[PDB]
Amino acid sequence: SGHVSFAGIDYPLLPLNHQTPLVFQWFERNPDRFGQNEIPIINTQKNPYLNNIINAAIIEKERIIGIFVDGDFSKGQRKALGKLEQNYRNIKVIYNSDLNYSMYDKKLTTIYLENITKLEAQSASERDEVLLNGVKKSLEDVLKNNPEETLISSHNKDKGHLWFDFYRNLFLLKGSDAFLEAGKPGCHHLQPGGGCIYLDADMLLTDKLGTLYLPDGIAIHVSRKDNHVSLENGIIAVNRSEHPALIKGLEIMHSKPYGDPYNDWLSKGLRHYFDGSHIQDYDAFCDFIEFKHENIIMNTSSLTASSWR
Ligand SMILES: CC(=O)N[C@H]1[C@@H](OP(=O)(O)OP(=O)(O)OC[C@H]2O[C@@H](n3ccc(=O)[nH]c3=O)[C@H](O)[C@@H]2O)O[C@H](CO)[C@@H](O)[C@@H]1O
Ligand SMILES: [Mn+2]
Ligand SMILES: [Mn+2]
Repeated sequence: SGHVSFAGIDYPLLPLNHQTPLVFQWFERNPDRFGQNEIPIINTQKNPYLNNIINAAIIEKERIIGIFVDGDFSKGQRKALGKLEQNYRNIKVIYNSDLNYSMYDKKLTTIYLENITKLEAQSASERDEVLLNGVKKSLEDVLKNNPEETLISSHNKDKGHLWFDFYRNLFLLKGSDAFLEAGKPGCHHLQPGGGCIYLDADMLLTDKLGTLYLPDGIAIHVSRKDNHVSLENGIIAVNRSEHPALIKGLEIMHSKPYGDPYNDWLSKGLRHYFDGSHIQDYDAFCDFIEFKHENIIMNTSSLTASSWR
């Protein structure tokens, strides 16, 4: 087929051709745990993530493979990453410090003040007074510690998995263009305003992916463990920059206090985008949105060990 229907609307199954880059991510909170000439990406027996990435680059020879990294890497470590790119010409190491996300950002005071106003406009007998008090306390904390804290500055390395989860969604907003904005060479055959296929480093390719067809050009991982189905992070495929489903999620992150990249940006953003009146089941949405591929063994860490839990 060439279209699918969901919540009463028809959506074309849009192509992500074999150009569309794959993107892995490695945000490293403690790069001093690697040798100062070692590639600072986990590569243990239980988490063989650099090998998995290399193995994907070998399989997907004709396609760019981005590694989206962050952390306080040594010069020697950056040179080891440069050497990886020499050894596998399709790998492009993108430093999160080389991208500008200011167009997506918002001050935490602003979010808190907007939520306080809205709550105080509601009657005392109507409103969520516990929330109102929680938000006023978050505001006090920010004003005391760092008044200029923003959504983005707040999702830093000190926040565990929130650091990489938040920045992953930001990178997906940029899409293919992030390769160009970070000054990566040999990325000029990427489509301008193009998309990418984000994969967790334990999503093992066993053979080429080829051309993908996704509804409205978007799809996400679903777990089926079991008998059980949920949206999951860990595969995010888009055919274009600023996918409106992801923009919708960002609007939720800008209006909610305590917005979560998984629960709010990704899950509610997508579901509110494709099924805003909530007329169809969640399991049906999972089926509609599911990234399916027979040449990926998905989430292999859950059969071994989590790299951060
Ligand atoms: C549910 C699922 O199928 N995958 C998610 C799961 O990972 P899970 O719990 O499955 O953990 P994994 O070991 O697969 O690591 C997932 C990914 O997180 C990133 N990573 C991990 C550790 C680290 O120090 N630095 C780093 O950047 C990497 O991109 C890695 O690929 O929870 C993570 C944290 O909410 C999400 O990010 C993953 O998308
Ligand atoms: Mn089903
Ligand atoms: Mn995993």
